[PDB]
Amino acid sequence: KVFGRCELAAAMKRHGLDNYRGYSLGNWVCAAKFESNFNTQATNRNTDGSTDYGILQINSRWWCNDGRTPGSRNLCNIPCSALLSSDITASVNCAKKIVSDGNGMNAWVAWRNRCKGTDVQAWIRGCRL
Ligand SMILES: [Cl-]
Ligand SMILES: [Cl-]
Ligand SMILES: [Cl-]
Ligand SMILES: [Cl-]
Ligand SMILES: [Cl-]
Ligand SMILES: [Cl-]
Ligand SMILES: [Cl-]
Ligand code: NA
Repeated sequence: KVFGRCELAAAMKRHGLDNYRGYSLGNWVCAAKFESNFNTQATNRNTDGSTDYGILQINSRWWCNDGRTPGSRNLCNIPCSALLSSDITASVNCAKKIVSDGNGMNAWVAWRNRCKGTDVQAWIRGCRL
């Protein structure tokens, strides 16, 4: 599913990400924009042989199981495929564990490089929330 900007903001809010670990909704919408362009079915293979899954490009090295990432963990306890669902619950539940891990939203490299420090509230401007 390719979410609209405001549609994803609302879903993220409903799923408890708004100010989760102090990160405002615009931060999460911005990270989803640049990670996946709002497409839940986004996948991208990394050089280390792990793969990034879903709206927030959650990686199989630590977070989910895809069966093809040697030495990897599955700390979200989910198949990586659950991260591609039109329903974002699995992705949000996993992102909450990731943003809790110590480095906050820096764990999403596109967030650090493209969202961090910017006017992230722009990402929710206009939206009925
Ligand atoms: Cl957009
Ligand atoms: Cl915001
Ligand atoms: Cl594996
Ligand atoms: Cl494969
Ligand atoms: Cl594990
Ligand atoms: Cl699995
Ligand atoms: Cl933090
Ligand atoms: Na894994």
